[PDB]
Amino acid sequence: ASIATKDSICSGHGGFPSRPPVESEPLLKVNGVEVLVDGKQYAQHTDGNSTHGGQAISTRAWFTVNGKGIVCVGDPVSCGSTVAAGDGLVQVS
Repeated sequence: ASIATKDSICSGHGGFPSRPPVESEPLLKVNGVEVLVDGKQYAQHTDGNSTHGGQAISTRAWFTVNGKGIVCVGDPVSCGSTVAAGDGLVQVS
């Protein structure tokens, strides 16, 4: 799974459009883009009826930096969306 960074836009869900994440970890930088970790929030999006946020949920909890699980491409979000893209430099399996 490709590593998801701070600029990795989301895939969106339902009537709520896509959005980028706003938080990251400075301790690890890949190609100058800091890494995305658990507990970090996506921007808000709305379907015109209600506003949804989003929190990443890692599926590779074995590998942690700063003691928190690392999020990659394909992991669902607390708002129902999913990771859409990642950097091909690093792959985790």
